[PDB]
This record gives sequence, C-alpha cells and structure tokens, in this order.
Amino acid sequence: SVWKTLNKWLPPLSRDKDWWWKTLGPQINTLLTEADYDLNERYEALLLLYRWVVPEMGPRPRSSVAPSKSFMTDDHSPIEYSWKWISGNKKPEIRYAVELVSPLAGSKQDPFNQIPTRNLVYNLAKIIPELDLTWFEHFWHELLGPGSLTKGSTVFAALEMLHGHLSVKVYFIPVETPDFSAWHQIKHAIEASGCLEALNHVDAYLSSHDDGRQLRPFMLAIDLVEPAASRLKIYARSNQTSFRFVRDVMTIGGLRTDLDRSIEKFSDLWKRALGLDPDTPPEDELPKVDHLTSGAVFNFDVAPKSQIPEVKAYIPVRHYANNDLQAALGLIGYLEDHGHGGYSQSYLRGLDMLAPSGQLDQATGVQTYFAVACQGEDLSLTSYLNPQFYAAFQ
Ligand SMILES: N[C@@H](Cc1c[nH]c2ccccc12)C(=O)O
Repeated sequence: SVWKTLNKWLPPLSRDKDWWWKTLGPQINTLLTEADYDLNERYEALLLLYRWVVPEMGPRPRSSVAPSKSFMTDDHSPIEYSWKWISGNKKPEIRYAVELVSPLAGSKQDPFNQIPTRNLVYNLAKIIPELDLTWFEHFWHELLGPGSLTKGSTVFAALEMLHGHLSVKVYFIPVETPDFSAWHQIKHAIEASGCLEALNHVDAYLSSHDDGRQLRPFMLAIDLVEPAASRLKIYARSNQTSFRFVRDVMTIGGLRTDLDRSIEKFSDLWKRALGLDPDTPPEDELPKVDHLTSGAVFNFDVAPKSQIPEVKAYIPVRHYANNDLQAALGLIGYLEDHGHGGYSQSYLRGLDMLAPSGQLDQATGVQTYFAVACQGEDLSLTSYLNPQFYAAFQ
C-alpha cells in the first residue's frame, strides 16, 4: 500500500494532522487503486496530501457535530471525492475538492475562511508550472476581495488527477447582500474578465424564461489554466424537480437542439438512479424535501469558445433516492446497459470503503450527486462522494 509505505517513512504528525492523514490517505489511495492509477501517481497524490492538505484541515472530527457549516457537503465534511466515468473501457478519473481552514476562520482577519485556499493554490502554482493564476486573481478580487447571507463557505479548491498530470479548479461562492445577488456579482465579474454570447444566453434564460426564472445562481467555478482554455461554470439551484423541468434546463429552453436521444437516455438514468417508477410522468415532481441543497442543480459552462452554453445536470441522490446501494446499482445498470461498466465493482468497493459501517443499504449520504452531461448522443456521468466525517462519526 502506497499510504502504508509513506506512513511508515514520513515524519509523524501531531494528533489532528495525523488523524486527517490516516483517514484521507487510505481513502484517496483506495480510490486511485480502484481506478487503476499508476503507482507513481498514487505516490504523488499522497505526498501532495501530506504536505499541503493535511496540515490545513483544522481539528480532527471528534463528534457528530461539525466545527463549521461548510458548504462542501450536507453534513459539512470539508472533503468531497468524485469518480468520473469515461466511455470506451477507459479508467475513471478521480478528483477531490477540499475546503482548507485555519484558526482565523470567522475572525475579522478571515471572516469567510478564504486564506488557506489561496495559500494552497499558490503552493500548487509554485510546484506545477502549467497552472495560470490570472483569472483566479481576477475572480478572487471581484468576488471575495476588499470590495465584495452566506452559504457557509465562499471558496474551495479541487484537485483533478488526470492520469498523467494534475489540474486545479477553484469554486467561488459569493456572499449575497440585499442589493447584490450572487448572480449579479458573477455576471459583473465575468463581464470584467475580458472574454460573451454564451453568458448573455444564460442571462436571458435566467431572466425571461418561465423555467429559467426558477433557478438561483450560487457558484462560479474556473480552471487554473490560461484564460482562453479555462471553463466558466455557473451553478444554479431550483426548487423544481420534475424531469420536464430538468430536461428544459438541459436544453436551455430549446437553445440547444440535437439532444433528443441523449435526453431519452437521461430520463432512463434519472428514474433508474432515483428509484422512481418506470412509468413516472415527466411532469410529476419528486416528493418534497426541504433542505439548503435540495431541488435540481445545474451548471452552465459559459466559456467564450462555446457560442452556445453547455449544461450539466446533477441528480441529487442523497435527497431523493432510497439508499446508496440502490442508487449505485441503478447507475451501474444504466452504465452496463451502454457498455460503460468496466469499473462497476471498483466503484462499489470505493463506496464500501467510504460508507459508514453498515449503512449503504439503509441510508443515503455516501453519494451526493450523479452529474450528467449530454455529449452528442451519449451521457457523461460523474459520481460525487461524501466521506461523512460527522454524519457518521466512527
Ligand atoms: N455542497 C454544495 C456545493 C457543491 C459541492 N459540490 C457540488 C457539485 C454540484 C453542485 C453543487 C456542489 C451543494 O450541494 O450545492
């Protein structure tokens, strides 16, 4: 085991950092091993984890009560893994998002817990040269800086191990005021970035469409590459849960055509993963669940390369499915029905590793979202996983 070797030989850490190491290391190593990553990449992932992530995770979990209301996960776990399924018998891609913390979180020196994420990004930039911080600095400055109701967090980072190299993504969650909505801030920032037809399409949809007006933008994500190559993803939530609504948002009210076959496949997967009745009418709503993160969630890639924006829909399994085992088996049934299930048992072993002792069959929580994108006639799927350090304190 790569983690066992590194733990045998790296210098021992203090109580909190060591707990985080002996918890996150085995988890990330297990996921990468089930995704068949090369040994060297496993070593790199865990050495990054040991030097830059573990020291900045804060105090170790000690109760079912989290020391923050972090927006990363519903139980406020500050880590979220994700397992992207790749077509054509290829290996899955492993990514993990982290919200680092410091004893200054909440003080007037860092009231929204932003400095550790900044430092992490700068450290990575110093080590990996391919990272570009021009747009990070722009959007940080416009959304979190000295000018700038809270979702519990305002920034976090994501490491994508792309089999060969590492990419970084940054998420800004604007703080809203009665006069400046999150969407207001994100639109003004993007318009200042120096790109804009796709943004205008999203603005028209959100402002004047009957189903677009039910979306509330809340997050912006960028990649730390050259700004011409970076994606601009705007995340939007709605109280609506009918698949008729999800389909219309996927089509942006019809701006996107040539999506009929993939949306049929999407309806199949939606009912399969959520455990719905196969004859469920697309007009029907999911049974109501009141929660800060309930409802349908979507992202709109509004990057200048695109002309028309692209949409990714997130099936919220933690809120509308019956249990993680049912949801995972439904997703895997869809994937294997389309020849994309070479790593189904690897995914299940990862789930069992992440799952609270004996709860895959009884509860939701491990899988947070199944993200769906319509690539031509097929689907692109991503499973988002929550380690549940507090909902399931071991
Ligand atoms: N946890 C928050 C933010 C978030 C993290 N990862 C996400 C992926 C998709 C949508 C939202 C998120 C939410 O569910 O909204």
